[PDB]
Amino acid sequence: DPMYEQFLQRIQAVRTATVAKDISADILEARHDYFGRELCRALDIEYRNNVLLDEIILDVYPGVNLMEYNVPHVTPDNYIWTGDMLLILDYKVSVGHDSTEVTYKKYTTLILPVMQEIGINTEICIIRANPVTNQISIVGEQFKRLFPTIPVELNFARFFELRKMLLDKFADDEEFLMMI
Ligand SMILES: COC(=O)/C(O)=C/C(=O)C1(Cc2ccc(Cl)cc2)CCN(Cc2ccccc2)CC1
Ligand SMILES: [Mn+2]
Ligand SMILES: [Mn+2]
Repeated sequence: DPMYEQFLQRIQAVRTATVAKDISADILEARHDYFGRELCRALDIEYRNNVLLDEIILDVYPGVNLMEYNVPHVTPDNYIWTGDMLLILDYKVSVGHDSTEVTYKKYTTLILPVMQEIGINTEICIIRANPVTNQISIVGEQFKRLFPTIPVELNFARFFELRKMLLDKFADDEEFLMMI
């Protein structure tokens, strides 16, 4: 596994709490990106990670004139354009709901106004995987209608092993326990 080994190499050679912080972060993001690929694979939809809203608009409505609109330059993880509806997908990997609400509020408030003016029928989807129990939670009714079952085989254990090593290595470093 080239990704585990590169994290491992970094956890082995890290000496300072600020570079440790970055490794923690990098882990949680690769754990997010891992779920995105597995999710998109199981549904057989295009995999993307951070698409600029302006780019999403132009794929779905080529004739648009961006300048005539105030488009917030958000980058949702992904989207599905069915031809009559746009599903804005963001991935999450969390035991709690707090990251989902924060993102749901952010995309509902910033993306939906401009999509209504442009006239594109849009829904905000947030798909979360609990990394401990592998259970998925979906916010988005049209998404649940298109994907009633999600047949993923998720295994987050290697990410947890790597971060636990990092947390143990810095268990007596007050500077790091604050940063996390
Ligand atoms: C899970 O959903 C998110 O939280 C998310 O997908 C965020 C991202 O894409 C960024 C990378 C990332 C970080 C941590 C984790 Cl664990 C997973 C992915 C990259 C884009 N970046 C937009 C941004 C940047 C600065 C301030 C405000 C927004 C956010 C982090
Ligand atoms: Mn993202
Ligand atoms: Mn995401």
